[PDB]
Order: sequence, then C-alpha cells, then structure tokens
Amino acid sequence: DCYCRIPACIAGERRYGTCIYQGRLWAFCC
Amino acid sequence: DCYCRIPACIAGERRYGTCIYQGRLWAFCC
Repeated sequence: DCYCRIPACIAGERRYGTCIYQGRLWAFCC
Repeated sequence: DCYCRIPACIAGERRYGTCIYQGRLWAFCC
C-alpha cells in the first residue's frame, strides 16, 4: 500500500510522488 | 484511513486531496 507521509517515507518505502492534503505537501511513499 | 483512488473516491469516502504520481493526479480519499 502507498501512503502520504510527513516528514518523510519510513524504512522499507521509497518516495514516488507528492500528496496535497490539509493545505500541506506530503511525500507519496510506497 | 486515507487512500489515493482512481478514477474517484469509493462509496462512503470523501475527497480531501490529491496524490500526484508521474504526471497523473489521483483522488486522496478518506
């Protein structure tokens, strides 16, 4: 599964894009 | 929980944002 995360992706995930949610930028991680 | 969905949010979810991946925009649904 992929998640939108702040401040960064966690162990075992790589960032693939960006999410826009609650007026902020999130890393899209999978 | 929230998920990026295509083409839009599933029944009983609402669109609160966008997930951007390789030029594509997906619905961020909670």
